[PDB]
Amino acid sequence: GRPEWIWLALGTALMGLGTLYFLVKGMGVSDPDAKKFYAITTLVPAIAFTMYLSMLLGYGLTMVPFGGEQNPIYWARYADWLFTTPLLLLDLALLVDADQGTILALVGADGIMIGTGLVGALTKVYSYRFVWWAISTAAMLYILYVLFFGFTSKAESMRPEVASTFKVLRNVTVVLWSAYPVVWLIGSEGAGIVPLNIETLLFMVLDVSAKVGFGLILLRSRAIF
Amino acid sequence: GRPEWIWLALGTALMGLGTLYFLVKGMGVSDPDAKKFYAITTLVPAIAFTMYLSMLLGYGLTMVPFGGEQNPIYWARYADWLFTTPLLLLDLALLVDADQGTILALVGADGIMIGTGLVGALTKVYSYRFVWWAISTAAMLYILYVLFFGFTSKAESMRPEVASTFKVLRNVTVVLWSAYPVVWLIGSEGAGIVPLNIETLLFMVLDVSAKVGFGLILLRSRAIF
Amino acid sequence: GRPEWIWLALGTALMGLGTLYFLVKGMGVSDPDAKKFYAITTLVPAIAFTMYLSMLLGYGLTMVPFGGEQNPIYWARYADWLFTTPLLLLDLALLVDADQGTILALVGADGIMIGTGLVGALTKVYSYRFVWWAISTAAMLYILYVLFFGFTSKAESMRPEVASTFKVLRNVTVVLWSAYPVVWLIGSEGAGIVPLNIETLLFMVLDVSAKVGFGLILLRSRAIF
Ligand SMILES: *C\C=C(C)/C=C/C=C(C)/C=C/C1=C(C)CCCC1(C)C
Ligand SMILES: *C\C=C(C)/C=C/C=C(C)/C=C/C1=C(C)CCCC1(C)C
Ligand SMILES: *C\C=C(C)/C=C/C=C(C)/C=C/C1=C(C)CCCC1(C)C
Repeated sequence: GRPEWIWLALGTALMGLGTLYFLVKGMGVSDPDAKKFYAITTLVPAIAFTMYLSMLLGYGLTMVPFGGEQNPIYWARYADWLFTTPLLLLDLALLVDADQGTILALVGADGIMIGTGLVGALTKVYSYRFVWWAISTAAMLYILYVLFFGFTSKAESMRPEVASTFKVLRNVTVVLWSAYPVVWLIGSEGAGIVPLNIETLLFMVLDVSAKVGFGLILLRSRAIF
Repeated sequence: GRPEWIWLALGTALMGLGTLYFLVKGMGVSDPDAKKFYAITTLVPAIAFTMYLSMLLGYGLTMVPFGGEQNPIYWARYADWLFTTPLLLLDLALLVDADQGTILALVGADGIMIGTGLVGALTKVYSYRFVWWAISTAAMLYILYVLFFGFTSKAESMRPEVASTFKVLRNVTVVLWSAYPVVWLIGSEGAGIVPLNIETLLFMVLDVSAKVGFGLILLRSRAIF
Repeated sequence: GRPEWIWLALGTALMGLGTLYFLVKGMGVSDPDAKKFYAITTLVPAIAFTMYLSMLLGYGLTMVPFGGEQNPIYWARYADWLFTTPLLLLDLALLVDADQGTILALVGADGIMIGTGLVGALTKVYSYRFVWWAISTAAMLYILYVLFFGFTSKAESMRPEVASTFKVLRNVTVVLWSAYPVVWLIGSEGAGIVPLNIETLLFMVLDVSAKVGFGLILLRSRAIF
């Protein structure tokens, strides 16, 4: 890895600045609900920072042999999404006021979506790498389903400021989230159609949007109170 | 690994079907307690599926050198039991209505039972592999103890449908769970007395029973409401 | 690793005895709050035991090449602190009666402090190992901050036996905790100024104090009721 260094260093900067902003922002917050939202939201980019730094400094990169090649796989991406997506799922669940049962379904389904997708990236048998991608995406579909059809109805029985803020975020996650299994598939980890430099650029845009952008939408609203 | 492939492929099928059944089953459930039970219970085999698939497709298998040999160790078994046994512990705890303190003891003890048992499997010094087995089983004994003597009394102060369903499950876990440290010890991971093909068959029967069977007993009862 | 074996074997003994004491001690406890305190507190050394044993028996030791050398890094230390420090953070939070938001901040910050510090230990580029140490310590400072200025005020609105016991423990963690990034820096994992034998002795004293000592202070008080 070298050409994409710029993308990784750029993602390390943004996530870093993204954490600083939220920390400084939530400093004056007294409301225990809002205070929880800033807690969950600030932690997402903080983790993303460390994981992006590990990729830039070289750590988060590995080499997996599939096909007639040793392929550079950035695993820190999976280590990032493992703790990051569940927290993003909690923001949405606190907002909408979800059941302890549905949250456990989602966190349980999310862990499977990431780990299973990680197994795909490390799989040395090219073909197989696609089975796990299939299992990983099936689980994402299940998540975006209850997040769209379950949470929405759940947000409707709440204050309009909350109801709407959720609508924005709902669309934002459904659209962003479903980009990963598409970027992955065409990127170097799957059916190579796009080079690593681009794949890395693409994931960099989704990560910043999903982690920092989502945070802005949410934290800068009154829906968190 | 090859001869046992049939056992792994059979366990991948059952766990897979086991997840589909519970998902489709709990679909009509409205009760937030039952809905939590289906949440916890459905997730157990789902994880088991992925872990069993990883073993079949080759991933979940490693080679550990102990003795005058490089020994095939299926680690995905430990990765499975790590998230699976705590969830099974939560089903029993929700049912019986346990204290947040005892649950933390059990989950804390369970994590130690699996990780410690994993350390045993990966230990390159043959002798040592038995110390960890001893520490892993001591922790299982501690778990089956409060699960038998602590939870039972706890179930007694509840509706008889719940009290009884717990009794069934209680026996089912105490008996099933204590089979693992026995199968392990005689299997290839320990004092080789049984071949890998059998060890794998045995764990396959315990896993299906513990994950799917237990689920059936529980989900098909009214005790979950 | 060999000369320090005595330190590791001594830490394995103490942690082991430390677990036995608390188990036997909390056996008569009926109070659900105290029962939670013994639950959280007993589990800290139990984990520490297994991790210290893994280091003695050889498992928890790795070799990382940085500089003109292959350096012996005991990673089981990080695997220990990963589950151990969050639990110690929960003791303090239950005692003081903290918000679910602040606890998530602390556990989230703590995980980053350990993992980030682990990345440092495994980093093959000598220089970099210091960036992660910096990120790991920044996160510890953030933790000792709210643990000192946030929790204290929180303890003040409680029974004096609790208020005071917290004061003792507060100082004990702030002082002990800030010794690790200092021992690390001068030890073999960082700017080698002290040999492994000493580094290991030092961490052995902090671990016993933080895990067992802290437990004694806390469990032998009435503040846990
Ligand atoms: C960092 C924030 C978010 C929302 C990241 C989400 C990541 C995913 C939803 C990943 C999805 C994947 C799928 C569906 C299948 C292939 C493997 C992936 C992990 C890339
Ligand atoms: C998947 C469901 C269950 C109930 C699996 C449980 C697994 C165990 C109880 C494992 C026990 C072990 C012991 C006691 C000691 C050796 C190592 C094992 C992990 C096999
Ligand atoms: C086992 C109990 C405690 C309190 C252990 C705590 C460990 C730390 C606070 C570690 C701190 C580190 C820092 C701050 C930076 C370098 C890496 C360390 C993990 C050693």
